[PDB]
Amino acid sequence: MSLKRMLAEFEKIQAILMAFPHEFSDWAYCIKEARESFLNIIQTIAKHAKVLVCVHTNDTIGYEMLKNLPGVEIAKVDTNDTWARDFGAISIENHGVLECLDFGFNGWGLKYPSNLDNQVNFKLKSLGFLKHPLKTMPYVLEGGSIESDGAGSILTNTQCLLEKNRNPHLNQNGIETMLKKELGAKQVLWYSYGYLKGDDTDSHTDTLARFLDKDTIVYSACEDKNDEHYTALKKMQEELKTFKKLDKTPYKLIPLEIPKAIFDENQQRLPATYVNFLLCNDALIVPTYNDPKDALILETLKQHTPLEVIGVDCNTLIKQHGSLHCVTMQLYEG
Amino acid sequence: MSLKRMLAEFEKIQAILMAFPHEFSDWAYCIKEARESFLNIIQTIAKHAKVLVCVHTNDTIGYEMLKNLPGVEIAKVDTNDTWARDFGAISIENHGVLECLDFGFNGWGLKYPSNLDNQVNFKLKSLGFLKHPLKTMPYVLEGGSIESDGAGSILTNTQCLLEKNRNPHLNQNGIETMLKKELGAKQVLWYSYGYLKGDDTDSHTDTLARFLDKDTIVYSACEDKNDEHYTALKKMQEELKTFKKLDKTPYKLIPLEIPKAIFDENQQRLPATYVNFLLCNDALIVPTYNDPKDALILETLKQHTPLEVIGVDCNTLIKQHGSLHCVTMQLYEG
Repeated sequence: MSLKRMLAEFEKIQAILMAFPHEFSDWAYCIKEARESFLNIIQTIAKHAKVLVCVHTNDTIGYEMLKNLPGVEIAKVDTNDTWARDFGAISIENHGVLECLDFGFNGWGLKYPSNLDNQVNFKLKSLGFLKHPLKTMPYVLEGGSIESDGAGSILTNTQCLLEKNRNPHLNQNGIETMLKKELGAKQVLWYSYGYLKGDDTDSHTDTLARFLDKDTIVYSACEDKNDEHYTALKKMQEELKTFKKLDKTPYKLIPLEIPKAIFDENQQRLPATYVNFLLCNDALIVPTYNDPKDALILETLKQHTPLEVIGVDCNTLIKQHGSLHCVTMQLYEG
Repeated sequence: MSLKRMLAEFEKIQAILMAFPHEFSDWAYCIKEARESFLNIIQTIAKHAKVLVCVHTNDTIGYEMLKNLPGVEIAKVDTNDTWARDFGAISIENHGVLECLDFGFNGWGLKYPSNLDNQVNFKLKSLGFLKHPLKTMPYVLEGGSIESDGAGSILTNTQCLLEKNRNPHLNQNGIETMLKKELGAKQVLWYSYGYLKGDDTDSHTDTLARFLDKDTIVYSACEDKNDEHYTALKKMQEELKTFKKLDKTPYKLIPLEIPKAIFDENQQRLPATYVNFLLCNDALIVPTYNDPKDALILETLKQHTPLEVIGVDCNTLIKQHGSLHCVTMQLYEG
């Protein structure tokens, strides 16, 4: 209960927590396509970190697909959806001791059912998959709505944290206080602008602005003044420029232009973003959308990291309004 | 913050909060039937207490139906469903001053979306419909899962309150402590048995055991040893017999046999119960299910209350796994 820190995603990762898609959710419409895509993502991540996949107790087809995958372990646990990033435990370092925090997940502001997602951490712990202390938190918080630099700086936005169906009894100050007490944040970087059409997580920061490293901040941008995102993303860029590290020096900002508009069978725009990447040990796995800009995005990133930049198609994922990072949650071992 | 009490349902009621059914929910399948039934229920309650109905902002058909109903006021507020009993504010008396508590409603353990339901109290307050202080509570609690006798005794069960998706960070003692601090309960009556097939509120007490008055407790029973409820309801009856008022004397128990099994188009059994009644000033409005037992239930109740016993058909309501009481929430004025 004194001097704790939230491990950064770019630190040494033991395994990546995921949840395989099943017929008992929204993936039922294209479950076949869902399985293939996830299988591809899983095999790619497995080459850089162990993978712990939650497979629904009545998901035989899925279990047989992951049963013999190298560097993949299966945990039989039911889920509502595959967004492990938002219901997965948050890992902190309490006085040097590793500790997992089981914050409440209520479906992005009670918009979707989450009776199973919210219990995943508990089940994984009782099943022995989490070899660390699991403390239950009396606050609603998604792992994708916050960003840690691993040194006291927590990046987040008001669009999500101040949403009425999260922690309504608290004010911005009350929420910032819990972030400092529960995550050990010494500085909370707040910004209120920026959004992604088709997204209903209330603008998770992991799709808008994130830490590439201790001194660098990556964010979504748009130059097409004709796109509906231009104005909002520009204001956010201005807000990000006011941020300062704990040493009072400014952050290195790296913009990532959003791909060309993408739509589904119902002509609904999807929230594609290259910001929803995954720092996975020796490799930086970045989402691609079969868009002319993919190649540029990858190269742009190779010039700000010694890590191997690998792209993986996420066109199937965004169909459900979420990308790569939202489907994962890193775990450590100390 | 000292000496508070939760007003009983059998006390002087100013108005009954309800939410009209609309096409933007599960009622869309039989919205026409839903409207008729609700209209009937509303007109019946209006004859004993004012009614405040939440009408969806884009529910024109509904607004025109309630627009000129005597003793009915309309508040334009969106909702997910019509269960005002579970998302409606809980009224207490703080040192004599009336106060409304806006507890969190997360869809009965995150089983259903509740982004709109959870915000109803706040919207009604900002719109001026609630002329009392509205304090936001950091706990999840449904009004139908608890019962107040108006004198310090709070009746409830573990099936609901100890459910993992309610207040997981607390233990039974932690929950009982908040009940004593927030509701002013001096005694909490706990029971762990009893259930209703087809119900997914996790056995709300308002469908199993309730206070008919300060000294009386009404509960659901079953004599058909062939029914799946027999064993469970009998154990609950034994638990209820151990309860004692604050003066150490036992409670007067009144059993109400559940109607003959009822099913929907998909042959799914529905949670019908006569316990889901409504104490409405000078009248006791009781649910009926066009079952041979209705007549008996009404007469049985007339012999334990000077109030007028009126029955109202709830066959349409139970189709959505809930009865009369679940569709209401009384409000006071002090």
